[PDB]
Amino acid sequence: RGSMSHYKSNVRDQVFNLFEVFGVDKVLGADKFSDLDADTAREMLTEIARLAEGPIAESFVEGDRNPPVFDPETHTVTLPEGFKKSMRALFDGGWDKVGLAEHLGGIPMPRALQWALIEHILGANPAAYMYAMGPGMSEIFYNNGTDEQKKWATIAAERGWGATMVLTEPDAGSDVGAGRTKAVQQPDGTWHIEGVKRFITSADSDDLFENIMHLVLARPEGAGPGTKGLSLFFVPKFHFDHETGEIGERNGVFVTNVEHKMGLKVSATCELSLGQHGIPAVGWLVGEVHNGIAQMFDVIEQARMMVGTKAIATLSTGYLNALEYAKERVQGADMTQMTDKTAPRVTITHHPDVRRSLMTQKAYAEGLRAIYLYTATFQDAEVAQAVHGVDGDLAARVNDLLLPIVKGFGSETAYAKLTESLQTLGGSGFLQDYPIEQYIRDSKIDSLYAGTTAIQAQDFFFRKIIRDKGQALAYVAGEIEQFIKNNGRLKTERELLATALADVQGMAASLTGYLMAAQEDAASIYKVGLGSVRFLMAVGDLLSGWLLARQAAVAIEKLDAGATGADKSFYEGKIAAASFFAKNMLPLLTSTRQIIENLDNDVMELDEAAF
Amino acid sequence: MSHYKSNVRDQVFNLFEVFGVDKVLGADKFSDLDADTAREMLTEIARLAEGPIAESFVEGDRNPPVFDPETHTVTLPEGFKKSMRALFDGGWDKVGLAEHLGGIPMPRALQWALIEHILGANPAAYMYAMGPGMSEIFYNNGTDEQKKWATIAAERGWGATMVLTEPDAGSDVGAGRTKAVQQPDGTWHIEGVKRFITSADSDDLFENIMHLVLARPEGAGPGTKGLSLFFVPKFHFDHETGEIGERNGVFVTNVEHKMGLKVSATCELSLGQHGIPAVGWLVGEVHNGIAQMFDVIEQARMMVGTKAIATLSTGYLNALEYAKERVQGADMTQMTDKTAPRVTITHHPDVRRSLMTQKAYAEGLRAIYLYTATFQDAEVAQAVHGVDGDLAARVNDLLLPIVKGFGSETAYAKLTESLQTLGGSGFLQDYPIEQYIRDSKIDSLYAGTTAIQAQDFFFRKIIRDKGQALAYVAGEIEQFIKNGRLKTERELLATALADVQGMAASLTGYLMAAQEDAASIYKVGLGSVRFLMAVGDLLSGWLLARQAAVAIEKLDAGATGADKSFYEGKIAAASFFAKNMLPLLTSTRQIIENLDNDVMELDEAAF
Ligand SMILES: CCCCCCCCCCCCCCCCCC(=O)SCCNC(=O)CCNC(=O)[C@H](O)C(C)(C)COP(=O)(O)OP(=O)(O)OC[C@H]1O[C@@H](n2cnc3c(N)ncnc32)[C@H](O)[C@@H]1OP(=O)(O)O
Ligand SMILES: CCCCCCCCCCCCCCCCCC(=O)SCCNC(=O)CCNC(=O)[C@H](O)C(C)(C)COP(=O)(O)OP(=O)(O)OC[C@H]1O[C@@H](n2cnc3c(N)ncnc32)[C@H](O)[C@@H]1OP(=O)(O)O
Ligand SMILES: Cc1cc2nc3c(=O)[nH]c(=O)nc-3n(C[C@H](O)[C@H](O)[C@H](O)COP(=O)(O)OP(=O)(O)OC[C@H]3O[C@@H](n4cnc5c(N)ncnc54)[C@H](O)[C@@H]3O)c2cc1C
Ligand SMILES: Cc1cc2nc3c(=O)[nH]c(=O)nc-3n(C[C@H](O)[C@H](O)[C@H](O)COP(=O)(O)OP(=O)(O)OC[C@H]3O[C@@H](n4cnc5c(N)ncnc54)[C@H](O)[C@@H]3O)c2cc1C
Ligand SMILES: [Mg+2]
Ligand SMILES: [Mg+2]
Repeated sequence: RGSMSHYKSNVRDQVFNLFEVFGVDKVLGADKFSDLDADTAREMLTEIARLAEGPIAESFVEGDRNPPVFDPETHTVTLPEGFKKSMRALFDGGWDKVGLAEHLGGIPMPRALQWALIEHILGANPAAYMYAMGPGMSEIFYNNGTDEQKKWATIAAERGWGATMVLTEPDAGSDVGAGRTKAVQQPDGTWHIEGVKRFITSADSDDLFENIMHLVLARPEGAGPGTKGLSLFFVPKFHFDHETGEIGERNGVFVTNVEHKMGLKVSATCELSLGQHGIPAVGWLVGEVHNGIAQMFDVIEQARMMVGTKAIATLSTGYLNALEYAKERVQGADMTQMTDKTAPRVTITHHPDVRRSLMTQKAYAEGLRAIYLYTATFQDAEVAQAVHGVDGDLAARVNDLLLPIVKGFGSETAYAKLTESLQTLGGSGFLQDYPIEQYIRDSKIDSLYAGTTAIQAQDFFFRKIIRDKGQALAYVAGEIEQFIKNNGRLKTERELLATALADVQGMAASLTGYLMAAQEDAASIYKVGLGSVRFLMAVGDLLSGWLLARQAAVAIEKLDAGATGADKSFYEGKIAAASFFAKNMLPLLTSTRQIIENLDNDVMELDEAAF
Repeated sequence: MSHYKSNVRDQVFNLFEVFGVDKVLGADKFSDLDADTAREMLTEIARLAEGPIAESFVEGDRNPPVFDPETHTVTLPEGFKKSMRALFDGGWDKVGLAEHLGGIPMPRALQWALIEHILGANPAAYMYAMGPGMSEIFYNNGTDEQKKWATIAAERGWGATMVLTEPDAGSDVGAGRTKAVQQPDGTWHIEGVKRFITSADSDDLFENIMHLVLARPEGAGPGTKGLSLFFVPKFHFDHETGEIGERNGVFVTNVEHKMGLKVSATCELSLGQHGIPAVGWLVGEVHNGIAQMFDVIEQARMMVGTKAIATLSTGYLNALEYAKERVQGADMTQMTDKTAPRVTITHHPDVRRSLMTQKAYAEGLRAIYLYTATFQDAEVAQAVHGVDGDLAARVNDLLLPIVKGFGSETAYAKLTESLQTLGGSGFLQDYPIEQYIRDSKIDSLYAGTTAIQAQDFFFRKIIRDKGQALAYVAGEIEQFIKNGRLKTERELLATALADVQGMAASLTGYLMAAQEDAASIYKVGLGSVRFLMAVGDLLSGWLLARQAAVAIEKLDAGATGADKSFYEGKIAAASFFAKNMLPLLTSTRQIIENLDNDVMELDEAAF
């Protein structure tokens, strides 16, 4: 049982952010984007949203109810037929090449538009996008490769090969540097990779593709320890003719298990055995240099952006499903007539707690969309210059700062607020007939893969703030302050934002203080760890509230100018969301600041036996 | 062993060292049950739960029940039926049952502690085993003749259902349209379709099922006050001997496909739609259906909250066991050194934060449902609290929506932390936490949604009650606060009590102001759930602080070994909860004080 047409898209909100808030249309028709105009970008969003609501979403239930089957003798996976049909619709429209470099066959576009297009695939059937990331990986291989490797990357992108990122081992998940997979140099300059990797997404994909590029982290014999000792290797499923791309003999890299998961069931998550079956796993050193963790983080950065966007896309369709249900479900009387047991029955959108729930879902779904689109505006130097006036170096540091927010805050928030979406359906929300319970199961992984929330929060504080000397964080804070410092119709929202900004500044000062104290009392560093996730989530709430308030300011201007009809309703909802978020979400940061200011190490000193 | 990890030590700590329930064991109703026998019963059912009950937890979810339209029956997986037989063969479906129906008299606090284990190990197993408890409720509401039937049903172990919901009547029970038509012989013919009925068929577990059905007699008035309650058995039977006779006209017509709790068959139930009457008997031969059914709803709400709490507890203990053995990363004090020794993940601050959050909420929630249960027996409430029967009943009624609403919501939320502790392995069906999450999502929905719990709590259990039960509990918190080692915790509790008092006053003002400005009432609705949750957090903090005060006493008296570790953990949990959970209530109070109707005035099309 399940909903075929489950996916409800929101192109209108995407276009509002892209063009009316962030002004991405400034760069369309100019420089890198000379051949792409605003009308064409809008048509592309409508087209992929239609394909996503149709053929891609059509197999969302099927992939979960009839999941992939592993044959351990052939080391291959069979995917359900309807899901492969969805994949073919993706390929036939070129949607595995969104934002691929022109020289690899893509259409040049700003990253903000690229991720808005991808949002639709991730909301309709996110595993379909994951299987379709091969050309994107080919582009990363190209950028990191030798001249000869760039030839192979060009073939792979043209032919649409699939791809995997192969880091994790049973003893090396968060601690990538603990990996033991080894690389043995051959006299001809190739390497033989030996080891067993775990949890590898898409490591086999039935007959979707002619080949799969495994990008594998391994430790050359005699290399040093930790991440710094790791190198990155191109390990193709099949050998091939490096001149023509013609597929050759099977390379020694074999799936040996497929996990049984809570959700994302149609994404084959695989134990991957390299050189264990009497056939060498030949690998080629990427770029013919030993620089593996740096190279692989080109991939990780994109995966983390995808995972946060996936969480956000899923909350959005969860909200729209809940809203559509609530508009039609009649239950109970209006609260003003509660005592009159003869009173007319009302649709549940008339109930305060349902409106509370729906506005909570709305404000977070729309605030998160704003966050990932804002982040993407720093991923092209030309867009960052045109829309923000920031140079390429600062833009890169701002993007790096925001990625743990997209991934960590996005994943955690989306899963939490889908609870409200399900609750809106009542008992029916617990049924597989409706898609919210699968959204919940499919999104639980988003706080775990591509680096757990705790790893995101440690990255955010230690690398993206401390190692950055606070430059990116100071830039964003300065933009929030400028908004606050400027019609008095958003006065209370600006005051609530000023309090939230000062709360987050207070948190940052407190955690920085603990870090400095650790120069003298090493254990003081634990308090940074204790507060790190709460700090990451606070910055996300602050950014959400600020971006919603910017959206409200645009909406006020459009209403003042004379918006009517569905436009008017849209703008009215932005004002209501920004106000609701400021009044109901932001004040909690004040208590969180005080909690962070009072952290102590009692919980660290407690005997493990006492838990 | 199995997936289910029990915590009899914490139950006994609460029952005996905190609340003093052993004070009533050996006296009056409980003349024949002593403290040692109570502890042995808890250990024994915990072992049953960890063993044969938990054994089919996975099987029930992976090989769920099948509806057969050829016979209008449901088939259950064989391994789950084996677990059910283990429950029946030890008499555990008679826990809390009246002595005249074959039970062992015991405090409700002990009853729910026993039930917690079955709810942790395989909650649908307890649901199918609720028949005797329902027979006792029928007994209590029945005529003298119906008491005879209820006695038979209890003795023979028949199953039971509570049959309220319809497609257009879930939260709004009073909108139900199922009809009851009186026959010349005084029976009734029940006609209608009910939805989402738990255990409406149960394969060959039982020889009969008692359906307790709400229906509206021809000519009755509208709403819940027009409803009556009917005894509608799956099979007719001899009212004297119990011998099973002809099939009655009450048939399951579908089984829902659910996120979790899959082995609980959740059925569309058709009454008098298959060409044979669904014969019902009016309960008590009086028309008083919603009041009668609330005897059942109260028990169901207590069960659902205890279920959620039981599940968080085994989630936590599974996560803890995993974390103690998982090696990953270096100690944070050696971050810079990429050669540092690897540590188990309990050494990482975020994992300790997560584990203490799970622990504090799991143990606070346990305290809350056991505290609640100490007001469910007049004799216990008198002995341990010094409160009379009338106030005990009102305090129990005040706390039930906390157990249900705050328990269900908190448990599901904090299981997120349990699963996170496992890392990527938590997303695997190899470990039980993802099933705990799926199975516990329903707890915020059936037996009344959280919103309905919060509206019950405020409108009925506070306003209609004139605040008497709420003032009693607040007075006990105040006394604890006013009473050295717990001075910081008492100060934080004082802030939280004042915060909850302010929320209650704001919401009351919004309600009373509705006399002159009708829309004012919407602000009560907007704040109701946050208020319910805030009270739950306050009660958690207070009860944890009371546990910490006992632990300090026991440590000063010379506790050693595993006792000492246990008491140290209680001190740590109370302190952590006071410092990291209670302060948020200050911001929630300010938010509630600032509620406005903008979100109610917004056009629906703007969402
Ligand atoms: C749009 C198209 C895109 C297409 C992409 C292609 C897709 C291919 C197919 C895959 C698609 C399927 C989707 C799968 C999604 C799930 C993916 C996974 O889980 S996969 C598994 C996911 N697994 C994880 O995500 C691992 C989670 N664990 C961590 O992230 C750890 O913190 C750790 C491993 C970094 C610690 O190791 P430790 O040694 O203490 O680390 P240190 O702090 O000392 O840094 C050392 C060096 O690392 C560097 N570098 C470090 N940080 C960053 C950064 N933020 N940022 C950048 N670079 C960073 C840096 O070089 C640094 O050197 P330096 O510049 O300082 O000199
Ligand atoms: C341990 C042994 C246990 C054995 C148990 C055996 C169980 C056998 C079956 C086993 C399977 C069942 C387990 C499965 C768990 C899920 C079961 C369900 O969902 S089932 C479906 C669960 N469905 C639900 O839970 C329905 C959710 N909906 C509600 O609760 C609504 O608020 C409503 C229907 C009450 C509103 O109707 P509205 O007419 O506006 O209400 P008003 O405010 O105007 O009150 C009218 C009358 O109702 C009365 N009464 C009311 N409240 C209480 C109370 N707290 N308290 C007491 N009584 C209460 C009261 O008589 C009052 O009259 P008065 O005293 O004032 O004169
Ligand atoms: C569905 C799925 C798909 C995946 N896809 C891929 C893939 O395609 N390629 C790939 O290489 N990997 C992939 N992974 C692996 C995934 O990235 C890891 O599961 C993740 O990094 C966590 O590692 P772990 O499971 O070993 O958990 P652990 O690292 O053992 O973490 C367990 C717990 O300890 C905490 N913890 C660990 N270290 C620290 C620390 N230093 N400080 C604080 N807390 C800490 C974690 O936050 C977590 O709560 C996938 C995993 C899943 C579940
Ligand atoms: C697994 C399962 C088993 C069940 N078992 C049984 C059983 O054995 N017997 C039985 O009789 N029923 C049973 N139920 C029915 C269950 O109690 C109802 O689903 C529940 O009461 C909610 O009703 P509903 O599904 O019609 O949701 P709705 O009442 O339609 O609620 C939808 C949404 O509106 C909100 N809402 C509704 N009215 C109000 C209001 N006045 N004010 C504010 N918000 C409001 C709800 O909170 C929810 O968010 C079961 C349900 C499930 C899911
Ligand atoms: Mg700027
Ligand atoms: Mg007392």
